[PDB]
Amino acid sequence: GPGGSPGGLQKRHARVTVKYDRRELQRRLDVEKWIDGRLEELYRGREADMPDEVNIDELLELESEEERSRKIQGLLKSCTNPTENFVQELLVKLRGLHK
Repeated sequence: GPGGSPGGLQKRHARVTVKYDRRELQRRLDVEKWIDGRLEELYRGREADMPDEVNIDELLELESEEERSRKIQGLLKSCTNPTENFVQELLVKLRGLHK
């Protein structure tokens, strides 16, 4: 399809965020906070901070859901610099809706 694969954002966002649609209370304010700050100092115009999608253990609730951060870490370590803050700020921002 000419425009059936892509949707709202053209896969050109911070990292595996893709706007985790979960709640519109106070989780979106945090998104713009660390998503733009890091991108401003990571890839202001390199289109590399964006991998492709996101981990699944965050919802699978497997016995070792903690692997969700380690997976996205190396998955982005090739592009986004190694920073537990970015990995944690994401999985922690959705600590009220997702796990």
